[PDB]
Amino acid sequence: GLKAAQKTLFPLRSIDDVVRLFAAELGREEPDLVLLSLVLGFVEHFLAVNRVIPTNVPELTFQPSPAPDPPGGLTYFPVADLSIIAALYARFTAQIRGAVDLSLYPREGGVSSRELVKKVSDVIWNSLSRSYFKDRAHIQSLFSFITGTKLDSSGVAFAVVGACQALGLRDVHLALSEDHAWVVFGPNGEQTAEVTWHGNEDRRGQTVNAGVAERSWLYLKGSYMRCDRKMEVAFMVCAINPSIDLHTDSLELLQLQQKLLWLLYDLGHLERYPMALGNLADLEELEPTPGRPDPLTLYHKGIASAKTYYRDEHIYPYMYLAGYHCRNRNVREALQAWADTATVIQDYNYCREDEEIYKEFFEVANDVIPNLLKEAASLLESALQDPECFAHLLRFYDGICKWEEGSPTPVLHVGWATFLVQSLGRFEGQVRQKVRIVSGTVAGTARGPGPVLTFQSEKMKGMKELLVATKINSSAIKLQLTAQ
Ligand SMILES: CCN(C(=O)c1cc(F)ccc1Oc1nncnc1N1CCC2(C1)CN([C@H](CCCN(C)CCOC)C(C)C)C2)C(C)C
Ligand code: NA
Repeated sequence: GLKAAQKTLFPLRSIDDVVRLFAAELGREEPDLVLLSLVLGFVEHFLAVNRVIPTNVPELTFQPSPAPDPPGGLTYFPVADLSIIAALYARFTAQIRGAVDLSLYPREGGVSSRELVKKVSDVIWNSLSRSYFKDRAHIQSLFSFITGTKLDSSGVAFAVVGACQALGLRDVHLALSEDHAWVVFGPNGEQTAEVTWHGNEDRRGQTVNAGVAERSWLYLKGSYMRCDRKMEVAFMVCAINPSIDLHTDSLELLQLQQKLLWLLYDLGHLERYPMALGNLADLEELEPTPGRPDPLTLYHKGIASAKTYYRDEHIYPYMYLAGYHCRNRNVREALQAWADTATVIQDYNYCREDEEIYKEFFEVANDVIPNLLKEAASLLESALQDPECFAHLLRFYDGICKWEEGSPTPVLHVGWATFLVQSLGRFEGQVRQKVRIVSGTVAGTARGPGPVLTFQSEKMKGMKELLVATKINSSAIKLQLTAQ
């Protein structure tokens, strides 16, 4: 049951028609997330999941339009009928409102009870069909939910907040960290309740307090994102996955996203959203929008956003930057940024379901850095002659030992140790000996009338003068890395 203001915006014959729809909804008081998420789901289906166009199907129709050179020729965008999307929309509303009874739960001064929210979660929980033995992609949107009843972990949380909007509940909102989503609610908006899975132990109906308390990356020591309705649109925008298969991405779904991120950027709703500022910078690198800022400019906004709004406890802000440096073959600035990545992670404790960030750290230490160094060593006969890199490298390994400290699980093992020695070896003994490790002479500075380094970790302190030697001790370091 949409408004006539919404209905006249259709049909969506192009990306610009979608971008237009999204702009109009942002200007309204409560943006219709259900509508918007369906539109993203619809278009993505044809643009990525099932590109083949049917024969004897009057319901659907496509719009020809020139494609850019070198490719040239035309491209056929799926025209969103109002008749199609109106039906889908009304099924969801009828499903949710048919499933629940709002007049039972007396929201005394608009107070949605924890009782009430657990029901809405359970309505989404009982109707879904989970892809267990396969990792299905493109199962994020309410299109996927209404059509196939398949949703990824994060999409379940989003689906609840959709239903909460479908029942007029303004106070229920999507919470998320860098790799997990739940719901945030209350009068002052400080309740937490799990509404999904992660990878595992099924725990819905609980607060996220124990997660915060144990200093795990998945919950960010409390410094996670609380979304207003406008930020929830930026999430569904970010959830667009253009990949047809492993190595190919759809150009239309790129442009669609890249355009839609800029719109939000202008309206100001990427201000408290670091990961979105990185994704737009990643897109700018691939295809730079004409008359717009640079990736670096956009990456540094995401860093400051995390520093100001999120207590400088986010990790990906720095990794976004180092990757750009890495793909540009600027070896000094990349390690520097990976050392800054270590600065944040040192003050965590590695718990079991912080799986995703380990994988990223592992790849830097054991694939990307040695790749860059193998390039650098071949390029030499320089960043290897430049002693500033080795100070950054040691501080990157420093934070991972410190990360590991205070955990129930070990981080480092023999597999890691090989590449440390390989990377250590890439710098000459003349270069590495110049670095000075000190405790500190005097604290502070005052207004009156070689390069320094400092380890926080026990392990790097344990091998202080082993790292600085003339000839490398490959056997001894491997052992001293691992400990109880
Ligand atoms: C990406 C899907 N997604 C989640 O995985 C997710 C789901 C949740 F529940 C919570 C958070 C979540 O993470 C993100 N939340 N908001 C925005 N983006 C998220 N992504 C997570 C992975 C991501 C962004 C990309 N990662 C970076 C790599 C970028 C590499 N690029 C593409 C290369 C460019 O080369 C030209 C970092 C490793 C640096 C961070 C959300 C959007 C539904
Ligand atoms: Na630690």
